[PDB]
Amino acid sequence: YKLYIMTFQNAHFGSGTLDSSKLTFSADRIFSALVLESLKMGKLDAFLAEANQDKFTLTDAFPFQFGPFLPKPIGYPKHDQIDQSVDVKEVRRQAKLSKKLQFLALENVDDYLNGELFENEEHAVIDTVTKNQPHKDGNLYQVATTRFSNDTSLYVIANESDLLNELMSSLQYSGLGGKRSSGFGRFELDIQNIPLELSDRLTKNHSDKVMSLTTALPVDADLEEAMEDGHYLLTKSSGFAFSHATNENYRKQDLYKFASGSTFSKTFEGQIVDVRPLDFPHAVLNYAKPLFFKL
RNA sequence: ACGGAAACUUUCGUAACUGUUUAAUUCUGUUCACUUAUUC
Repeated sequence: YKLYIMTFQNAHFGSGTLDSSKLTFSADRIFSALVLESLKMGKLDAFLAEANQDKFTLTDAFPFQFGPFLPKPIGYPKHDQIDQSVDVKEVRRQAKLSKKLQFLALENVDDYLNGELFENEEHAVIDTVTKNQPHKDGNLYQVATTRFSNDTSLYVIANESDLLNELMSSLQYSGLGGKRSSGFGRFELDIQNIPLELSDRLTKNHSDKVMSLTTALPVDADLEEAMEDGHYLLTKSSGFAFSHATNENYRKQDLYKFASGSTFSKTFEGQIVDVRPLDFPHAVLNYAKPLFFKL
């Protein structure tokens, strides 16, 4: 509906452990950031009645290098396309190149299903930095960073309103993920109006071989009915909570969701799960609002 | 209500000791203040 192009430079997005880092990040990082900063501004109760309005949703961090990128379809293609049958060694060595691929181009969303295999474009390299502490037994730690290159940018698709544009205006000067108390999260928001005439297949009604993204999460009333005959991949996303009145900061429960680009068969619903381990004066919200692409 | 929050590759240390641009070498070899001339 409306994409928000933003580029990163020397950022950090861990996945499992603080020392490790990935080029992208899950969709729950953006939703858990605007709600945390809404209380500091003075409108936490205003955004609570907006996220639960069905039409309001968010997208994952997709690369943008002279064109929007989309994840590869999980399980596609099937066992029918061999792509130039020459030898069993040449066909087997090129099948892994598509497995290590991260995102596909906007113009290759239709040619990949017909029979085409190629190596993903080199977006950025994983670089790490070292730190220590002199007045504490000389201890040290290692953390990784993400330095984009070759004009590597990202974009998130949301809904146009007169309240969301002001909440994200301060996020570019406040950090986003990783070591926020250093400067690993500052970016620049490039606002736009017209997205693209091809990337308008986002629907949530009919079910014609759709594809769920942004880590799907089925509802209790529709789990196995949409899980049978599908392609998915279980991941992992958790960590310690961040509150201001606990004196302990309890651990959030595990929420093994899916991956960006899973192909099911029917249309889900999307709910908001509440993470309450012991007791908290507030409520740890979560995204869990997957979209669908016509493919 | 962000696998996050708290954190100096920091504290220490002359690129240093030693060693003549030195030894050898005449600004000298040839050269009339000269030629003509009554203090008558």
